[PDB]
Amino acid sequence: IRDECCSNPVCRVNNPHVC
Repeated sequence: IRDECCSNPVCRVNNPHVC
């Protein structure tokens, strides 16, 4: 529980469901 990259469209675009 630390999905900081969720608030980043660059992270969530490459990650499958990290949020």
